Amino acid sequence: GAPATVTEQGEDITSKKDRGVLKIVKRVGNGEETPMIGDKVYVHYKGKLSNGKKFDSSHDRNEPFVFSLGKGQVIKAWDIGVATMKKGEICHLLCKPEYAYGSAGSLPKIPSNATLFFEIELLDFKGE
Ligand SMILES: C=CC[C@H](C(=O)N1CCCC[C@H]1C(=O)O[C@H](CCc1ccc(OC)c(OC)c1)c1cccc(OCC(=O)O)c1)c1cc(OC)c(OC)c(OC)c1
Ligand code: NA
Repeated sequence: GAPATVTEQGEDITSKKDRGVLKIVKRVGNGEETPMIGDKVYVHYKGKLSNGKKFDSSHDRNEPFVFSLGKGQVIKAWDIGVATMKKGEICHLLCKPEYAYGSAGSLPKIPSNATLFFEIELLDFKGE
């Protein structure tokens, strides 16, 4: 399925090249610009534990998910991965625990050492 495809074909967008954040573009966006640290980003997404459990549809097409990029308002994998997106782009993002909740997890929802998968659509972004 989609997580396996990102394992096999995904691009490693980590600084360390440790495969901790793997990406596939599923729909190409518009233009060339991608958001800078401090930009406000507006997203629709859905995600899960990579093994299918704990599905999150809270922002799948209803109210946008909003945060300021590169400020640690989200897990590291998102500050890294949403930064690479164009407006209108949809990507698949596979996130190892060191870029997500680590060995701590976020119990009971996220277990210790969990890999996460997201389908993310960047709707817009704007300067601070
Ligand atoms: C299948 C994945 C679960 C998903 C998740 O991991 N997400 C949500 C979508 C963005 C990526 C990731 C996330 O970053 O979630 C945070 C959790 C809180 C948080 C933020 C920063 C952290 O480190 C810098 C961190 O370490 C523990 C914990 C999140 C959830 C909801 C919103 C949010 O930001 C936008 C906002 O506050 O509106 C951010 C999620 C979704 C949640 O609510 C929809 C969560 O709150 C109950 C949640 O808590 C752990 C986790
Ligand atoms: Na806002």
